[PDB]
Amino acid sequence: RPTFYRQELNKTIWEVPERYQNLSPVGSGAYGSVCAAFDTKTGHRVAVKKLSRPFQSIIHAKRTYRELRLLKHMKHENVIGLLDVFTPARSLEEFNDVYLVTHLMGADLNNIVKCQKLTDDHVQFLIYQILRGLKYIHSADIIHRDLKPSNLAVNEDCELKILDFGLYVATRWYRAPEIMLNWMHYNQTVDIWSVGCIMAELLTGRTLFPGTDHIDQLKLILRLVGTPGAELLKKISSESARNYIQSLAQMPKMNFANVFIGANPLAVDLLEKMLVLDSDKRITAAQALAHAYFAQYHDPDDEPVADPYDQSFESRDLLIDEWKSLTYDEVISFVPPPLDQ
Ligand SMILES: CC[C@H](C)NC(=O)[C@H](CCC1CCCCC1)NC(=O)c1ccc(CNC(=O)c2cnn(-c3ccccc3)c2N)cc1
Repeated sequence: RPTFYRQELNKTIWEVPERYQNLSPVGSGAYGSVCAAFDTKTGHRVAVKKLSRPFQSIIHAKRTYRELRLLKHMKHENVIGLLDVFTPARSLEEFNDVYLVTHLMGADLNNIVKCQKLTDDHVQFLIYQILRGLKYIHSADIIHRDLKPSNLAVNEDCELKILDFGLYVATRWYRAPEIMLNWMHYNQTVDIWSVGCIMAELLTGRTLFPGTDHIDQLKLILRLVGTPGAELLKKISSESARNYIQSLAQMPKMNFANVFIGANPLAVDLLEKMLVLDSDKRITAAQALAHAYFAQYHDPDDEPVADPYDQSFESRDLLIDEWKSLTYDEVISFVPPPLDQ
């Protein structure tokens, strides 16, 4: 066990190993309660997040467990990973705080489309890395669900990582129509819809579907992709949804070349394959990586899948102290990653 030290920051108590020095709050609450720090073990900048009230209820306790499990699992260049997890408690009885250490990333993509007017080459590379990280998450049967520009972080070298900072830019604007309305018939390709919205915004500098609510959101969507045909109506089990959709005045699918005018036609084509209404026909991450738009970057020998992830906990109903103990176990069993770089 290392030696900890204590300080107070922006109305919060922080007790951390001496290893971590020069804590400095970042993002004014936008990221959580998170400090930039200096890691004396590596000489690298890192980010340290202290979870807020991790075991206050059964639901917080379970979220805490889930976040820890997911973070310990992710080992891929384009997915956030865990450098360290610690608590100052010496025993389960004392266990009340969880700190998570990750790389400190440079900026989000909201703060890069909001700034730059992105080049086609930069778009290729950024979307390539999203898709590469998604192939990996998807292969472990993990669905992101909340993909949007503020959940993507990039460095000065344009190396990208997928993350989720949790609860300016609304989730609904990137959310797949099938998990907007009903929530039964969806797959991993809800994330691909989101990548299509993101890519469009990087190309044009404009939120593709900036709806004010779920109804307005759907309307903006149908204007581009057209109202569902009879083949897709057949697969809608929600009576109210089906009534709603068929109640609307029918709209043609737009030709995306007439919308994304002047874009690389390989970009346009890929967008037609991502932004399809029927989730059974939407391109997967794995398929999209092989799309000719990523010719400069695709390497089918360097797009790894994940080890399987034991998600069985998600269907369990346990007490706070049980979720707590399980999280304690995962803290104790943590093996830090290899440092060499
Ligand atoms: C919404 C639920 C909870 C809250 N989510 C999770 O469970 C996931 C892990 C799960 C995983 C994430 C990616 C794939 C999908 C699932 N959890 C994290 O992703 C997660 C966990 C911990 C952190 C800690 N790091 C930072 O805060 C950080 C890093 N870079 N910067 C930085 C700084 C300036 C400019 C730009 C960036 C930060 N502020 C960061 C993300």
